[PDB]
Amino acid sequence: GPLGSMEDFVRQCFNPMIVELAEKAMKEYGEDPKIETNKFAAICTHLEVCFMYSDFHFIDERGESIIVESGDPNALLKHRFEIIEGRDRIMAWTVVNSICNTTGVEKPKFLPDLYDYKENRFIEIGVTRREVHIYYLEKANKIKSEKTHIHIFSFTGEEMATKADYTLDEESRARIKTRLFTIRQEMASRSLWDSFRQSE
Ligand SMILES: O=c1[nH]c2cc(-c3ccc(F)cc3)ccc2cc1O
Ligand SMILES: [Mn+2]
Ligand SMILES: [Mn+2]
Repeated sequence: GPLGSMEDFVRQCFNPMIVELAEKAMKEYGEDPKIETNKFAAICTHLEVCFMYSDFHFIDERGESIIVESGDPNALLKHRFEIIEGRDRIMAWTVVNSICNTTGVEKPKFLPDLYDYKENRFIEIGVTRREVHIYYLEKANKIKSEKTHIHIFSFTGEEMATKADYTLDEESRARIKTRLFTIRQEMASRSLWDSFRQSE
């Protein structure tokens, strides 16, 4: 039917915290969310995936990996992931250096998205409107010598991850995929999707 505004969609369908972090990210790099609107939506989408990836995952009081969906994360539990994406450059490198100097893991060349304290590795999260294998390769090309694990989601439910190691259980990955499908369906109802797919 009528064509919506991608700005309206972003502000309506993403949490304000996410929108704000994305606006700040874009300003930091000199890009205007009112102009690069498809990019704004992609940035919000990727941030949300990063948050959803780490949601509910802890390392227990005996120090192994568990899921707690209660809003009461009893205080002896360690969050399983450190989130790097969404931080400004200075803070992001501060966090990365701290992890590296601590855990002994090697320092990445570019900022990754997450650190996994269970698997003891950085993770790069991809979100793509294209074939996952193509985007996997591109990401890998920048990471090169790689201790950094890559995990790619598409909007159609396909995934590709380093060494066929998917890190998370099926239910967690299913939440992310359901959210991506919902984003695509909603863009489509506002006639925003075609343009957004093509602009990656
Ligand atoms: O980890 C990722 N980070 C990204 C960051 C951007 C980005 C591009 C321009 C900006 F002004 C701000 C952010 C665009 C795309 C990505 C894709 C990623 O996987
Ligand atoms: Mn990133
Ligand atoms: Mn990423």
